[PDB]
Formats: sequence, C-alpha cells, structure tokens
Amino acid sequence: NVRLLTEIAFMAALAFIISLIPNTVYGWIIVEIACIPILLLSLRRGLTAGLVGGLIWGILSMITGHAYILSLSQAFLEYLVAPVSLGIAGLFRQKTAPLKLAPVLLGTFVAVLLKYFFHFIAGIIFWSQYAWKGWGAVAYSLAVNGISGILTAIAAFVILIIFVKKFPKLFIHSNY
Ligand SMILES: CCCCCCCCCO[C@@H]1O[C@H](CO)[C@@H](O)[C@H](O)[C@H]1O
Ligand SMILES: CCCCCCCCCO[C@@H]1O[C@H](CO)[C@@H](O)[C@H](O)[C@H]1O
Ligand SMILES: CCCCCCCCCO[C@H]1O[C@@H](CO)[C@H](O)[C@@H](O)[C@@H]1O
Ligand SMILES: Cc1ncc(C[n+]2csc(CCO)c2C)c(N)n1
Repeated sequence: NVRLLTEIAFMAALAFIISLIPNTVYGWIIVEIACIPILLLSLRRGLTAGLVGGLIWGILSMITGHAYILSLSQAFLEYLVAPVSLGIAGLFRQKTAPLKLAPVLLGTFVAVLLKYFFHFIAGIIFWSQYAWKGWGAVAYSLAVNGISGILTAIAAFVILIIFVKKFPKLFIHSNY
C-alpha cells in the first residue's frame, strides 16, 4: 500500500522535474525524456500504477503553469490522455526472474507510440495554424509528432538499456 503509492508519487514528481530540462530540437520537435520515469513505473508495477502515474504527471504539468493549453479539449487530450497512455507499458511488466531486455523495449515502443499518436491527433485539430509553408494539417502533425515520438523512443531506449544492465532490480517488484 504505502510502498506502491510512494513509488507512483515519486515517479510522477520526477517526470515533472525532468520536463524542466530544455528538450527542443526545433519548434515542437522535442525529446521527451520526462516520459522515462512513467515508463519505469509502469514496467515495474503494471498497467494501473502507470496509468495513475501519468495522470498525476499530467496534472502537475497543468497546475504549475508548465502545460501548453489551447482549450479544454486540447488539454484533456495532451495532458490527461497522452501521459496516462504511457501506462500501457505495464502490460509488458515482468513478474519473475530473469529480467529480459526485450519486454522493456517493446513496452517502451508501444507506450511512446501511443502517447505520440495522441499528440498527432491533437496536432491536426489544434496546432495546424503553425504548419510549415506548403504543409497540410495531417502532414505537418505527422512530421512533428512522428519525429518527436522517434526521438523520445530513442532516449527512452538508451536510458532503459543502461538501467537494465546496471540496475535490473528496478524492473521486478518483490515483497520481502
Ligand atoms: C502528488 C505529488 C506532487 C509532488 C510535486 C512536487 C514537485 C513540483 C515542484 O514544481 C515547481 O513548481 C514551481 C512553480 O511554483 C516552479 O517554479 C519550479 O520550477 C518547480 O520546481
Ligand atoms: C501493443 C499493445 C497491446 C499489446 C499487449 C500484449 C502484451 C502481452 C504481455 O504478456 C506477456 O506475459 C509474460 C508472462 O507474464 C510477461 O513476462 C511478458 O513480458 C509479457 O509481455
Ligand atoms: C509516434 C508516431 C505516431 C504513430 C502515427 C501512426 C498512425 C497510424 C494509425 O493507426 C491506425 O489505427 C486504425 C484505427 O485507429 C485505423 O483504421 C488506421 O487506418 C490507422 O492508421
Ligand atoms: C504539430 C503540433 N504542435 C504542437 C503540439 C503540442 N504538443 C506536442 S508534444 C506536447 C506535450 C509535451 O508536453 C504538446 C502539448 C502538437 N501535438 N502537435
């Protein structure tokens, strides 16, 4: 009870602190390293924990003034649904030894793809006034959010491979 809750809370606060690190490549093409703590949380504690972690992270972003909000529905999509959706990594939780790297990677792939799918949808609806010269709404959003999603996946792969090799205990919960 108290262990699980403190972990959800610490991973959400860490996601938020990490989102203060400058992460822009160009305009909205970004490297979203703040996903990582929520991915770690979901992989270790499962679907529900991760969902709740992402929800808390999203709320922190909004209530501290760090979220970019264009409307109620845009905020719902990009700062509730999108961060929550990272919890899908938890379907790839490993409960028993030995820890394999592949599930970690697949979970991450799927979770980051899902998050950036929601950003892609939002890009079409809410951000198309910024589209580059000659680019339609769909094309612009696919580029921006596709690229960000790939870069974010990259960063998550690199960090999580390091954690697997150097801190494998992180990925498997044990009582005792
Ligand atoms: C549910 C658990 C919640 C724990 C979250 C506590 C950590 C959040 C602190 O954020 C701070 O917000 C300030 C706004 O006043 C910013 O100026 C500052 O840069 C930033 O560091
Ligand atoms: C692509 C989005 C939806 C796909 C969700 C399907 C995931 C199936 C997860 O079951 C698997 O069960 C094993 C035994 O428990 C785990 O050890 C393993 O790591 C886990 O991967
Ligand atoms: C991080 C990169 C973001 C991924 C963007 C890829 C979008 C691919 C959409 O998947 C799809 O699902 C089915 C129902 O949703 C649709 O019938 C199908 O036509 C659609 O293409
Ligand atoms: C084309 C386009 N431009 C901006 C955004 C907005 N956006 C992208 S990632 C993100 C969350 C990072 O905190 C937000 C709000 C978008 N979806 N698509």
